Amino acid sequence: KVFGRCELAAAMKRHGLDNYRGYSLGNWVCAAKFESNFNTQATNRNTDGSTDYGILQINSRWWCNDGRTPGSRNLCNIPCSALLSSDITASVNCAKKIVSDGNGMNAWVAWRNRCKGTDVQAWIRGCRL
Ligand SMILES: [Cl-]
Ligand SMILES: [Cl-]
Ligand SMILES: [Cl-]
Ligand SMILES: [Cl-]
Ligand SMILES: [Cl-]
Ligand SMILES: [Cl-]
Ligand SMILES: [Cl-]
Ligand code: NA
Repeated sequence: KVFGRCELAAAMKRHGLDNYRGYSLGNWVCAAKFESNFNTQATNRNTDGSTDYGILQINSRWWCNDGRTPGSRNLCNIPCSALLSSDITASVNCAKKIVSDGNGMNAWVAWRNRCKGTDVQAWIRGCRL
């Protein structure tokens, strides 16, 4: 599924991400825009053989099982395919574990490089929330 901007902001708020670990909703929308262009089916292969999955490009090295990332963990206890659903629940529940891990949203390199310190409230401007 390709979300609209406000549609995704609403879905993320309904699943309890707004101000999760202190990160306002626009931070999560901005991260989704630059990780996936709001496409739940986005995948990207890394040089190390791990793969990033879904709207927040969650990596198989630590967070999900894809059966092709040797020596990896599955800390969200999900198949990586769950992260490609039209239903963002699994992506949201896993992102909550990642952002609690110690480095906050710096875990998302696109958020650090493209969202951090910017006017992220722009990403939810106009939305009925
Ligand atoms: Cl947009
Ligand atoms: Cl915001
Ligand atoms: Cl594996
Ligand atoms: Cl594990
Ligand atoms: Cl699995
Ligand atoms: Cl959803
Ligand atoms: Cl933090
Ligand atoms: Na894994």
